[PDB]
Amino acid sequence: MKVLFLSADGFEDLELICPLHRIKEEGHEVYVASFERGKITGKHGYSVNVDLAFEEVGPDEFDALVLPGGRAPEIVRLNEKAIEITRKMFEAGKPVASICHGPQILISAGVLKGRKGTSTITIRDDVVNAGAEWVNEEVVVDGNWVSSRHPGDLYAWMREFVKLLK
Amino acid sequence: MKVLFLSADGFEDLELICPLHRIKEEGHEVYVASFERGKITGKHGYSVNVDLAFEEVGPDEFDALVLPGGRAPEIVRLNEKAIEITRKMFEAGKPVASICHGPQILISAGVLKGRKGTSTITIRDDVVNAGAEWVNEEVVVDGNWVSSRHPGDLYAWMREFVKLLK
Repeated sequence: MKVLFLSADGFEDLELICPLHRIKEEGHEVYVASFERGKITGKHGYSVNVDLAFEEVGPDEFDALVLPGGRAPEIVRLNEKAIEITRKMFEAGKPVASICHGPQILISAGVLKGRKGTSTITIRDDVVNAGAEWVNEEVVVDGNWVSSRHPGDLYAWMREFVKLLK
Repeated sequence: MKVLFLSADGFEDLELICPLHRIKEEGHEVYVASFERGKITGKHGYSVNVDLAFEEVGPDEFDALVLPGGRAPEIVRLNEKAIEITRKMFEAGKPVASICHGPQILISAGVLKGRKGTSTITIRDDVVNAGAEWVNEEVVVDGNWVSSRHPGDLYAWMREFVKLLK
């Protein structure tokens, strides 16, 4: 599969980089999209190469989607193409993994009504106002949506998400 | 398996944390050992809890060993118990994974003569002086010793190491 990651400066470093490696380890291809090609820098200073700008990504081009956290989702959610990609992939049933603030992008995509998941508790009320049930668990699997809260959940997040990537 | 990680302050954050989560994802138990219980802080500022002091670890207690990099190997290698643990486990044929500066601990354990592996190139000459053949590869498998160089190698390093945990 081809797995797309949406991020930007201020990403939570472990939440982007550890899944990039975990998913490539399985033999999938991984791609990072952001506002522009170049590099993006995480909260803790690691640099990651951006393969594609959002405008270059087709809403049907990739097979699965990963939404890391940090401060990046708060700006990614403003890009209309990023949220269009997210909406189309989520509504099509493609595997979508989110952690921490990642669901801000799903909120802006308008896809959470009647869904169930988790996030950092600091945006619980926003997830609930987007129409989802929020629960406090290390990982939630709601159909195609696999969600976790914070970096300490990474092992459980990827344990469940990699099952959807087969 | 119970998998032991030896580290200390100044560890390369991704080289400790991503494998901790990868191995826990498999359902294995993971343990971080260092000079003392408490927290250790990486070069990039992530904090990891130390489960055991080196003195609490039996040289035969764990099933596999991980030696992350950063500045931590340079101090771990001074601790007699850490070196004794590493020597016993490595000589017993138990899976040992190293990355970056990790092999400084193996050098000090006296176990590298006639072995083959990689590391950060900045310690190639010391690996050679310890009696090993040094090669520049994203991952090397020499019997029980799985070695890599830098964080960019994580996916390949773990792909090969997890095979030995099966």
